[PDB]
Amino acid sequence: PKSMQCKVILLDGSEYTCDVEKRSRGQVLFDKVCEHLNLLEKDYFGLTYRDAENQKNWLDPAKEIKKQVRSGAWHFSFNVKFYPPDPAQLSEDITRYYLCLQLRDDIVSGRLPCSFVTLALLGSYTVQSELGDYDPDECGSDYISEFRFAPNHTKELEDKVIELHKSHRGMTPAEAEMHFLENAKKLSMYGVDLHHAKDSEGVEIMLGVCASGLLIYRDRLRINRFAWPKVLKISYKRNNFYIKIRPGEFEQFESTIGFKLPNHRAAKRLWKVCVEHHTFFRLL
Ligand SMILES: Cc1ccc(CS(N)(=O)=O)cc1F
Repeated sequence: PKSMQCKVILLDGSEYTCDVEKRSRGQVLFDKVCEHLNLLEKDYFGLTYRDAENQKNWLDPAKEIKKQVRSGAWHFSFNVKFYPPDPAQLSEDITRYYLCLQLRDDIVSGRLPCSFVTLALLGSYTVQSELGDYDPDECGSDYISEFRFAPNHTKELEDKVIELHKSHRGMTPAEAEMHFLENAKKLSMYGVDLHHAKDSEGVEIMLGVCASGLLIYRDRLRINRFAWPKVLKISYKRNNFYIKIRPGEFEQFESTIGFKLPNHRAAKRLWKVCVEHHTFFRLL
């Protein structure tokens, strides 16, 4: 049996290395990573890899790893795939912990936009979880945390994290993580996967995929929302992605909305994440 070495970037930034038989399906590697992480609520999560364009792709657990990575390195990341709309309802604290680590990267990266006060509040719960009770000894008027909290760090943000951290005395890591999630879950881009596209007139839009449905972000005043029940059918053809929407009270037949993606691969990727999130929705 010939085995391929796999390297997985974990959500704490560390690297897990293991071997799988070269013809292994994704699920084999994923099971090894989740056992390493002591994770039981596995189906919220998945592995990604980067292709030659350095675009992220979900490793399909049902398909051979080699038919997905193809010419690329067997290098993966462990990530949240399905963001729980209600993290309080997860059965295990360790699940909420990994979701916190993913969200911290969502924030620092700018994928999850956040007001100054939300950045500071989330940062304060992370510090409480990571270091425990506020200690003046390792925090002078000039203090700067090791923790990355935001896409752009300022002294004013560091000071506000410390002010809020003082208020959390006696909070355990599980409690601070639950508070972090109660706040993060409310953010307008929580669990939203954004895809670049053009509408049928060639105007640049963003399509967002999430547990509740599909968003068409046209401009700040114009954001079309289609809850999953309103979506009859999804499809891709060449560089085009189509959604069929149930007729409204003033409609006789369904409507079709068409979108132009950059390339055939970007259309197929969008279709697959839509199908997957639609199934997640049907499980809620
Ligand atoms: C798709 C999907 C199914 C089930 C669960 C719950 S679990 N098995 O992780 O505890 C999460 C999911 F995201």
